[PDB]
Formats: sequence, structure tokens, C-alpha cells
Amino acid sequence: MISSLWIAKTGLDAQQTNMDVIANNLANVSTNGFKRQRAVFEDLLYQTIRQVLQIGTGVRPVATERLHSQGNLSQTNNSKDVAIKGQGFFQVMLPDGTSAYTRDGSFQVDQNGQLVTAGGFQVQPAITIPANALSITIGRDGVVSVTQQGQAAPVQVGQLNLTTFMNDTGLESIGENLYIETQSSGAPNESTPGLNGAGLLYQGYVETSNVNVAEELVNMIQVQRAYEINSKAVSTTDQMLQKLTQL
Amino acid sequence: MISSLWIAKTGLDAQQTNMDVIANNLANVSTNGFKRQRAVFEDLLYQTIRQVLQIGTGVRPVATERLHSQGNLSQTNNSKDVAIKGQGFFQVMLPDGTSAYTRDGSFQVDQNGQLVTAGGFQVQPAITIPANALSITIGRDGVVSVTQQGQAAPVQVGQLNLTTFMNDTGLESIGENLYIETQSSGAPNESTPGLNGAGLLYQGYVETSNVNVAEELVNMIQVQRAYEINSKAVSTTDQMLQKLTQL
Amino acid sequence: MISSLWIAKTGLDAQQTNMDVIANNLANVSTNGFKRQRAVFEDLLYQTIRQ
Amino acid sequence: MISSLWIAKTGLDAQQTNMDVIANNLANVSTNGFKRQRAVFEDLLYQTIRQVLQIGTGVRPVATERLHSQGNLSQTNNSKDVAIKGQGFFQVMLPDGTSAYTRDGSFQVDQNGQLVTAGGFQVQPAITIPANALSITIGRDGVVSVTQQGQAAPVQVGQLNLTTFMNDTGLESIGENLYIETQSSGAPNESTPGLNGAGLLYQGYVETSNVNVAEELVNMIQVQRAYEINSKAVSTTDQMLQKLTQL
Repeated sequence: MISSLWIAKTGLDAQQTNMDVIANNLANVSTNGFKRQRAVFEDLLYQTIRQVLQIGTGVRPVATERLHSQGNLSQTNNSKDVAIKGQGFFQVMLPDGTSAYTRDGSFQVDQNGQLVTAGGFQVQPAITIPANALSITIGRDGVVSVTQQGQAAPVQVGQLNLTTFMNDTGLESIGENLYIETQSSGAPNESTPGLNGAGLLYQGYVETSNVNVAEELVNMIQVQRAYEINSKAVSTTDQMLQKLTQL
Repeated sequence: MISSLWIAKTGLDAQQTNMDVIANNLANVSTNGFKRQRAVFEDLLYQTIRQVLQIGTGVRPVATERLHSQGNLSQTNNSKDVAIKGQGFFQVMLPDGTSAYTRDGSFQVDQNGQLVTAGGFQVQPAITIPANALSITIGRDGVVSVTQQGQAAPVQVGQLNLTTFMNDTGLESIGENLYIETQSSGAPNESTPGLNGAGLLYQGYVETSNVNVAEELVNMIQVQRAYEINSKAVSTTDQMLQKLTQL
Repeated sequence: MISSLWIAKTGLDAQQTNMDVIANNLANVSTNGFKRQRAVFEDLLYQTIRQ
Repeated sequence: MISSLWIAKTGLDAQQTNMDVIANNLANVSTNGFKRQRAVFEDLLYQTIRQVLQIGTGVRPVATERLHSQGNLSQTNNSKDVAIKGQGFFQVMLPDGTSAYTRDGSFQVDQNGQLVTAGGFQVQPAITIPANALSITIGRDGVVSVTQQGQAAPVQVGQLNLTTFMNDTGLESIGENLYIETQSSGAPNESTPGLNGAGLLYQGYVETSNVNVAEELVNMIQVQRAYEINSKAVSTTDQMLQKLTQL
């Protein structure tokens, strides 16, 4: 009755949410530095009547759980492309003054010669970009050691450190592969790149998504199948309902 | 339901836009002084319900992002062909009075003896072209030091400077490999060629497109494959839809 | 999946860059006092999960 | 049901990981001093119910297992190229102060006249490189017996020993054909080259990868075929699934 009603309901929304999770987890290929999520089906409190006579409740997905793994990467060969071998996150300023974190390989200049990224999102710490800076020879740990015209020297026009945290599951994607520090994110530490969990700067390259598709295509197929099996359970429930409202 | 609907929609248009981007990025070989674009897939705001129970949205391509790299170049050996070693952009007048910028190696004369390009688009600054000017010995920095008939001297009949900017991503192709100054383009500076980021004049030659094809052919293949995988996701979604409208 | 995608990508661009390097290294005969270049294929960081 | 689901899953990821392993094992030709890896498919615990009524689980790849064999080598004839006949590993300093190990044949000088390699990675022990050192006559066991201008003698400007270990499978490639001592790597011993497993210095030459391709091309073909056969197993499983959700 109401038992099969709510049980079919929670199986329906569990399989629906699983379908939406893997559906959003297949379309996010070529998202830069991306870590993919997945739901975990878990029960609820059971209800024992007598020592063992229980009831049993719950098939619930708890939450979508991230997978912080370095995905595929591409050899792009541009000075405005920097990947990070291993871990360590970037630190860039949002234009409202707040910070941001990412794994990005696409940075630009504004009209006023500052270093920004993603079409005008300034870095942390900020770097002014000249026009006579011919070559851009970036050090592995933030040393923006460019060479200007008439200046035959790798002039360090900027120094950058990498921010590390304690639980990157608490970090949340806040729009176009950006992250900010949350409660469960951990404590920030812009340590020197190459130490304390931070990687180094690979100039010329980008990071991308850790999206394994064919495994999650099998997951799509089996979640569709379990959605249809929940539909079969609803069909049997409503067949009993119509045969008993005939009764 | 609507979740899988919009998710399949944005994966569909992301892969479609990627296919169109690489499709337009393969046909533009032999375009002179050309810098090729590419889209970047990026998420949107996620939606946390509880400290970590999120929702997650976005696979969006942000924009097509240019790659300002010197492509292939050809040895053409004509005085109306001038390439630029390195950087520095040309400055030519549009016939409505406005300026234009390019990396061109094909310039002409009008009926009235002025220096134009691309079939009647005047240079900046303008140069009058005589008829007794036998040889055209162009200096490396705009010195149009031609030698006229009866005048055994490299008569400088024109001086040209090269315009530099601050963010060439803001420059937009405004028709037949032309560019004009935009907001994000940077500040113009027609400095002497050979300094402040400007190159020199290579008389006899042209610049061309930075189009790497086989890498982007692999990109075409994988975007076709991901388009088909999004089609498989739509197929599973609609199979659940038809089996549940059977229910 | 993405693994074979990027692996085929970096093998493709490595062999392409090698082809361009030897291609530019064969046309530069009779260049005066010239010293020729060559690329060196090298790995990246490996990723150990367990000893 | 779930049995065929997880069995198809582990066969799918086993064949996928095998495909990625041989795919990364075919692109690493001309990597210097390289030893190639390979996965090993192995079962899990079986589950006997009665003395023999078992269940049986596992097709798992355990890990990628290196093959420490000397590959192909090339006659390069440069004093900055040194191969090692047989075994024995180099010892070079990483710029953070830590050591490194390799089989390299490409070493350089810095701006400040020290001996480095790979574009500025100093050797262990460090050697200062003069400018009047005309010829570089390297001894077979680290004797950098160069001859300086005005000094008609093989002046030993450096001595080098070779580091040996106990299990080179524990050594891990830490970026651009470098290695460092790990737990399973063994104990280091920079013995004299030519003894205790160490080879000698072949000035003029390099070592390279032990990549046999056509055998591993047959491996690529058969892993593709077994991937398709796992796909056939998934197809039969889902055909039973759809014919039984018809039931």
C-alpha cells in the first residue's frame, strides 16, 4: 500500500538521480582540471520490533561524491597554457574582490595590461603584463621570468605560489571550473610549488577531466535497466491496486 | 526528466559547437597570418544543499579562444609580398576612413597610383606609387626605398610603422583577415618595426595560418564520438521515457 | 577512453614534432657554420597508488 | 544480474587498462634508457561452499610491471653524450637539493660553468666546466680527464661513480626519465663504474627504450578484440535484461 508506494518512490528517485548524475558525468569531457562526481546508494534506519524482527528502510543516495584524480592532458604549446603535474591548485581573484581556485591552462591580458584569466579574471597575486616582453619563459614554481625587448634577461615579472587544502571534496565548483574555500574544503596554504603537495608549472599545456565514459556508459545502461525494473515494480503494484479496487 | 533533458541538451550543443569550431578550424588553411580559435568546456555554479551534498550544473563552452602563433610561411619572391618575422601588425585604411590591421603579404596599386592592398584598400600611412619606379627595394622597417627611372638611388617613397597592442585576443577578424581595435584588443602603438614587439619587413614573402590539422582531425573524430555518446545518452533517456509512458 | 585519447594525442604530437624537426634538419645543408638540433623524448611524472 | 554486471565491469576495466598500458607502451619509443611496463591479469579469492563447490572471483590486473632490459642505442658521437654498457645508473642533483637517477646521454653547462643535464639539472658529484677545456676525454669510470688550453694533459676535472640498487622495479619515473630511491627500489651504492653491477662510460652515445612494437601491436589488436568480446558479453547480458524486463 503506502509501503510499496514510498519504496517505489525512493527507488524511482534514486535511479532517476543516478541517471542524471551519470548523464551530467558523461557530458563534461574536455572540462579543464575536472574531478567527477558519483552518488552512493545507502539505507536508512531499520525498525526492529523484537530480538530478529526488523522492518528496514532506505535505498537513498547520500550525495554526489567527487573523484579527485588527474584526468587526460593535452600538449598545446602556448605560454598562456600552464598545466600542473600532480596536485596543487591555482589562486585567482574574482572581480568582486574574492579569491578563486582552479586547475586552468588559459590565461589572458586585459586592456590595462594586467594578468587575468578566462576572459578577465585577475590572478592572485596580480601581475602586470608589458608589451615589449617578447618571450615568456615561466619558471616551474611561479617564476614569470619573461624577457623584454632590449632586456636580454629572464626578468621575473611575477611570482606565484600554489594553494593546498585538507579535504578537496569540500571545495565546490562555483562557475566555469572555479573553486572557493568552503567549510569542508580545508585550510588554504599557498606554499611554494613543488612542495607540500604542490606540483610545478608546465608551460604549454592544460589539464582536463577525469571522465571515464565506457564504464559510465555501462553505468548508464544498468541505471536505465534498474529504472525499468523499478517501473516493473510500479506496474505490479498498480496491477494489484487495480485488481483489488476491482475487488 | 527535465534534468536529463537539459543535460543532454547542453552536451548536445557543446559537442555540436565543438564540431563546428574544429570544422571551421580545418578549412582555414592558407589563410594569411591567421590565428586559430578553440572552445573551452567549463561548468556552471554547483548547488550545495548541505555541508557535501551538491547538485552540479554546467558543461558549457565559454568562447572560442584564439591561438596567436606564427603558422607556416611561403617563399613567394614578389615585391608586393611582405611577411613579418615575429610579431607586429600592419595598419591599413578601410575606404570608409577607418583603420584596419592584418598580417598580409598582398598589396596593389589603384588606378590613381596610390598604394592599396587586397584589391583597393589603402595603407596607413598612404603612399603614392609612381610608374617610373623600376625596382622596389623595401627597407626592413617601412623604408619604401624604391629606385625610379633616371634616379639611381633607393628613393624612400614611404615610411611605415608597426602597430602593437596589449591583448590580441580582443582583436576580431572583421572580414578577409582584417582586424580593428576593440575594447579588449589593447592600446595601439605604431612603433618602429624591429622594436617594442614589432618585427621587420621580409619583402618577397607571406605569412599564413597556424592550422594543425591531424591533431584537430583527432579532435574531429573524438568530437564525433562524443556526439554519438551524447546520442546514446539521449537514446537511453528516451528509452526510459517510452518504457515509463508504457507504464 | 580519455586515457587512450591523450596518449594517442601525445604520441601523435611527439611523432609530428619529430617529423618537423628532422624535416627542418634535412633542408639546412649549406647553411654556414650551422649546428643542428634534435628533440629528446622523455616521460612525465608517474603516479604510484601502492608500493 | 549483479554477477554479470560486475564481471562485465571488471573485464571491461581490465581490457581498458590493458589498452591504455599498451597504448602508452607504444608511444614511448626514443625515450632514453627506458624500461617498459605491462599489466598482469590475476584472479581474486574464490568462494568454496562445499568440498568442490566454489564461486570464483577476479580477472584483475595487479599493476604495470617494468621490464628492465637495455633497448636500442644510437651512435651519436658527442662528448655530452655518454651511454652505459650494461647496468649502473647515473646520479644527478635535482635543483631542490634532492638526488635523481637516470640512464641519460644529454648533459649541458649552465651560465655559471657547472656541469648540469637536461637543461639545468646538476650532476652528483658536481663538476665545474671551464672555457679553455678544449677536448673532453672522458674516462670509462667517471674520469672527466679533459685537456685545457695550454695544458697538454688529460686533466681529471671530475670523478663519477655509478649508483646500484636491489630492486629497480621499486624505482619510479619521476618526470622526464628521472628516478629516485623509493622503498622497494633497494639500497643505493655509488660504486666504481665497471664493478658491482655498474657498467662503464661510452662517450658519444645514448641509451634508449626497450620498446618492442610489433609484438605489442599484436597485443593492441588482441586487447581490442577482447574489448569487443567483453562488449559482446555486455550485449548478451543487456539483451537478456531487456527480454526479461519485457517479461
